[PDB]
Amino acid sequence: ANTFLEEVRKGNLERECVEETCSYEEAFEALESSTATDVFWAKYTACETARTPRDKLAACLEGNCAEGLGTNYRGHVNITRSGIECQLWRSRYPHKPEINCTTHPGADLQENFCRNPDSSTMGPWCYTTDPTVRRQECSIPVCGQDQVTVAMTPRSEGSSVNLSPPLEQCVPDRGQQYQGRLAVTTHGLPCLAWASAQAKALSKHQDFNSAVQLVENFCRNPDGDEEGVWCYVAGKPGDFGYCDLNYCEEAVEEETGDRAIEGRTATSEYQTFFNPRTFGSGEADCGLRPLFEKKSLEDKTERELLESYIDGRIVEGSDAEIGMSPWQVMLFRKSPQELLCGASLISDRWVLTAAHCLLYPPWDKNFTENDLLVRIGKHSRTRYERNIEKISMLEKIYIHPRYNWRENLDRDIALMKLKKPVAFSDYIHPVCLPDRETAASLLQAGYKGRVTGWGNLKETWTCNVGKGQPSVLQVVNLPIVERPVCKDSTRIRITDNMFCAGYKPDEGKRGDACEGDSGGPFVMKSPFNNRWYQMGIVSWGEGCDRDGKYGFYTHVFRLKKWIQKVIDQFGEYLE
Ligand SMILES: *[C@@H]1O[C@H](CO)[C@@H](O[C@@H]2O[C@H](CO)[C@@H](O)[C@H](O)[C@@H]2O)[C@H](O)[C@H]1NC(C)=O
Ligand SMILES: *[C@@H]1O[C@H](CO)[C@@H](O)[C@H](O)[C@H]1NC(C)=O
Ligand SMILES: [Mg+2]
Ligand SMILES: [Mg+2]
Ligand SMILES: [Mg+2]
Ligand SMILES: [Mg+2]
Ligand SMILES: [Mg+2]
Ligand SMILES: [Mg+2]
Repeated sequence: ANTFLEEVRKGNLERECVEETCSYEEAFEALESSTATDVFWAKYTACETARTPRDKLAACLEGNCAEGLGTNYRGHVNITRSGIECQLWRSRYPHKPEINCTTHPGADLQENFCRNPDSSTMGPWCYTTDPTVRRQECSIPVCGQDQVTVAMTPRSEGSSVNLSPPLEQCVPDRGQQYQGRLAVTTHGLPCLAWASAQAKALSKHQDFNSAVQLVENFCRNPDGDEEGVWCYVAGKPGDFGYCDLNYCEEAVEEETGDRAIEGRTATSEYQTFFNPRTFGSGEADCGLRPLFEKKSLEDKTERELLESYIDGRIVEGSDAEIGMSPWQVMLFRKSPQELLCGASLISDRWVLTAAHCLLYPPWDKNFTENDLLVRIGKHSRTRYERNIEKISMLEKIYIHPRYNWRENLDRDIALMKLKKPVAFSDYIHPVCLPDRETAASLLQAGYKGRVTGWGNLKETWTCNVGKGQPSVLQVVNLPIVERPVCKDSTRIRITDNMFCAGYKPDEGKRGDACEGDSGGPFVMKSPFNNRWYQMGIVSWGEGCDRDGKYGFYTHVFRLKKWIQKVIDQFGEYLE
């Protein structure tokens, strides 16, 4: 095609095993090729149920139809039978495919269509972008005949005569101002009674600014938590539960209601709000790096932190600076070894990463407490540094109620505890804490964000050829992205418990709007008080897989009181 000699051969061949029959050695005569020989075979025997006529045959090997089943089919359709888009033929989000990128070159499993290189027990399928379902078949005509192999299902969103119909109007103040009768939660669980047998005798040393009455057995929020209401449950002695419900669009960026200059004069001012014996340390002393904040030493990228400094360019992966986040933490598997996820640090005894990292069945995984291990304050991922870095075990799997992997990583969050605690050092030092009221005032002004890692985020999700992971950590700053802007980027609907965070992107590239460690850190530094206030965990983003999208990481500002409760509960399973 397109020329003389590559064309020339075409004619000879339209006639050989098409209308007549042919062979290996017959093919190997007029062919003049070694490997190309088998480009044929895939589609040929795929169309086993038609040797003659060429008329009926026509569509099969052209590759826009299903003969019998459709191993001839290489055709191009974005979607599957129902509606929610197919997955690519290499990226592993949401469900991991069993067929990874190296295995089948026969079908040439690239792009995002529907394939069947392997003997399906129903028909030609592709993986979905919905988590509820792993794979499904798709709807193509017969080869040389008009007949869809499978039916469609549309699925839709209505209003005042399709749904039921409902229309509420929202709950203000994030759970305080509510009096309701509900007793159903996320998994499908109940409440327990506030003045019966187990909702008074342990309400012992806690902040009860009690305006609302103690009524019966519903979900409430009298403390003043900024998430919402919750009530109690029971099992292998453990958790309570936030009752799942629709809320307002009360964002933290610019709350409406009634270039600037620099300041410093202060060394620690904060709200001592947490219980240092069972909870322990990390509350006052945090985010004041041993090698930087304390000496008043900067790093290369503090000078540049403003939104309007040099009016927008793109930045590359930099071989990063030593010990400048001594709160960095790894994650691995027992027998055998395996690099799993990224994380983040706060105290001598408490820990964090993003909740995807274990309880996600599509990769077959109830890896309970003891499948696991950690290494801390590291640098050269290829090496071990023994002294500077250290080793401690992890405790138990504390489930956050609102985490929904089946849905769409909505509240991608949980908690754990260190087994043996750890000491404060040059190489070892935690990061600091902004509440809602801190978080809000911060983000109106023009400043930047930061994430780091060994490209473990960049690693885990796709195949990604050539670009081998950096054994040293990677660093680079990032800008803010407005809420008026971010929406129309993607047509799939968006949440206010996550955020857009990436550069102004380009056409022909994968991009670095997606870096660091998965479950890794989304950190910052205060000009108020010189502390290091974090504002997210490094979770998945469209930018990783989907070209020309943004670096995407999780919110933090709401749940001040979730763990305020937990810290007294830690001690109750002891001895
Ligand atoms: C399949 O998904 C494609 C992504 O590779 C989409 O391609 C884009 O489509 C827009 C128009 O909607 C173009 O302007 C843009 O240049 C790009 O090609 C596309 O929506 C979709 N294709 C089909 C056939 O549905
Ligand atoms: C994992 O399996 C164990 C026993 O096989 C079970 O008791 C436990 O409930 C599971 N994990 C979680 C978090 O439910
Ligand atoms: Mg012919
Ligand atoms: Mg011969
Ligand atoms: Mg021959
Ligand atoms: Mg011949
Ligand atoms: Mg011949
Ligand atoms: Mg020839």
